[PDB]
Amino acid sequence: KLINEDNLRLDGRSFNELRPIKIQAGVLNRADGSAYIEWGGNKIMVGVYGPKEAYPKHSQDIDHAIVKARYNMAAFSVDERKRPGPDRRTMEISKVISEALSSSIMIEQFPRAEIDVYIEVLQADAGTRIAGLTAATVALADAGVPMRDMVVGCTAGKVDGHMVLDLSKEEDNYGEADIPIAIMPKTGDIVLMQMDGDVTEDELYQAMDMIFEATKRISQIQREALLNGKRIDGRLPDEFRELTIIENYIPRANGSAYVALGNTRVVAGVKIEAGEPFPDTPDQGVLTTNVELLPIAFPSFEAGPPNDLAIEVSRVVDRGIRESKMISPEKLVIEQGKKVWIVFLDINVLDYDGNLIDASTIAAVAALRNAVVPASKEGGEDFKLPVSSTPISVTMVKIGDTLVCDPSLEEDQICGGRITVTTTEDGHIRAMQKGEIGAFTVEDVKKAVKMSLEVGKKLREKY
Repeated sequence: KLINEDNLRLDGRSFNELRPIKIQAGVLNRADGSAYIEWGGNKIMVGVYGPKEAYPKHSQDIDHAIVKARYNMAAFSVDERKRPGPDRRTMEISKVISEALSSSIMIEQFPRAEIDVYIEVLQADAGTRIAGLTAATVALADAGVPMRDMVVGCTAGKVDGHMVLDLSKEEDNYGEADIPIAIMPKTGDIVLMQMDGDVTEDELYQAMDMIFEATKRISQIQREALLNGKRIDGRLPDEFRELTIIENYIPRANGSAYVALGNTRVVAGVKIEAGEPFPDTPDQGVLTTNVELLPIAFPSFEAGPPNDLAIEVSRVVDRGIRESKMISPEKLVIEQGKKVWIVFLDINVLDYDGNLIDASTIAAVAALRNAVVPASKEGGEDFKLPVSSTPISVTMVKIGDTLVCDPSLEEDQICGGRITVTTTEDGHIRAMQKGEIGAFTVEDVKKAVKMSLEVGKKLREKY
């Protein structure tokens, strides 16, 4: 019925209680280093190769080594058989774990080198990315790769009003929030952080403290496993660039919006069509998001162009729309369990001048407000698509000692490390995403949360 009954969880744990965690180094013969980890229902093998010369020589870098973490899921690792090979989700995980490890590995010691980290999840519970990352640290040590700290992390979240630790798959699927965080323990700087769902500033700060406390026991399992006042433009730090929104830019779609954010220009388009719902969720419609980093937008684009970035943007934008519950996907049922409304949100980037995530969010929100779902084709009165909230994403980076928001492209590259905080008009936080190589202090993340709430308020009323 409920996930907690006696203040006791469906598997019997207290609120801040870890699942069983085991770690086992050296298990593999070929890998320079390796680690096997069991974390609740998670079984993950990690192998480490390198450092070695970078292949292909295209990707090579003369300053430092490149950390190529690859996250792969066995076909038999999830509920239903899944086709082998990467998908959008495993590439984003591979990117976000690569970036984290790039902060702890001493990449500068190995110019032109590559360090391969292979994360093979054999059976997945929830929190696989953090278990993989926690075991990668042990694998890298098992291989003798030099590091300046040992990355470790944990999840937390909200389940039936309670903040809990190390969520299960069911708590992830049906709970109110999920918050993966990895840190460098010596300093406590955050090298991985994401957040899905619905949470208050106070709840987010509590979940963080629970995670930070949890890593003390987890860092120990790792060790014993081895023992065996203005910007360059006029803008102030809280100031966005000029915006121009043009709704119904593509009248032949169901909804759309052209957005310019400074010199960053995207147009979002919404195509709503009848389709078959999920066999899991039969009384909910579908929202699928995609953001195209068109070669037209940047000179370097079609070098790389990177898809990693385009996939990351698409997920962070989708996450904000989804977790804000903007769409109200229950009102989009045509024939319960046979026909629902598929809401395609496609965003084409035509000009890139920084802050693609926020510009895309603004476009998405605006385009979803020309709602006009065509109900007249499957019966009907054409009705406006229910809009229940206004999620604003705010993206933030650190220039020197001062946090700014809406970075230009110039600011976007000067400092490694960005953080996106999406909020709704109730002052709840719905999604977060730490990006790029670089760490943030807890204070930075706290200032980020406050700044994003403040400037999102201003944003929402002005547009």
